[PDB]
Amino acid sequence: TDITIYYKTGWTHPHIHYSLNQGAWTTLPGVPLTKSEYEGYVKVTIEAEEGSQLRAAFNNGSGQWDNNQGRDYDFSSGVHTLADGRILSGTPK
Ligand SMILES: OC[C@H]1O[C@H](O[C@H]2[C@H](O)[C@@H](O)[C@@H](O[C@H]3[C@H](O)[C@@H](O)[C@@H](O[C@H]4[C@H](O)[C@@H](O)[C@@H](O[C@H]5[C@H](O)[C@@H](O)[C@@H](O)O[C@@H]5CO)O[C@@H]4CO)O[C@@H]3CO)O[C@@H]2CO)[C@H](O)[C@@H](O)[C@@H]1O
Repeated sequence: TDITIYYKTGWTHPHIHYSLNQGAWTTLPGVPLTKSEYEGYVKVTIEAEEGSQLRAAFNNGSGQWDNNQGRDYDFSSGVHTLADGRILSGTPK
């Protein structure tokens, strides 16, 4: 149901800035990701109803962005890890 994301990064104030099910975009720079139980990863869990989808781009809280070469990243309900351009399900590998 909720969208949970693990994101690999060295940035110290990483943010995910997203639009949930095609609605309003978050206010910039977005929602900050918290330090995770996995070396080099941060995590956020975005609350969402069944069958939800978000569009996201990630940033350092300041304008260095990771936006999947301008296309942004898509996520569905469930857990995912974004590592170096690539989404995989579940928690970090
Ligand atoms: O509101 C209309 C708009 O909404 C959605 O945009 C969202 C983006 O898809 C999402 O990535 C995020 O955008 C970030 C972006 O990732 C980050 O790189 C930075 O953007 C830079 C551009 O990369 C840069 O090229 C330049 O942008 C120019 C753009 O090239 C030109 O084509 C024209 O559109 O003017 C743009 C800006 O005036 O500068 C910006 C920095 O100013 O920052 C972006 C966030 O500020 O967030 C967007 C929502 O905030 C839609 O998906 C998008 O297609 C729609 O047009």
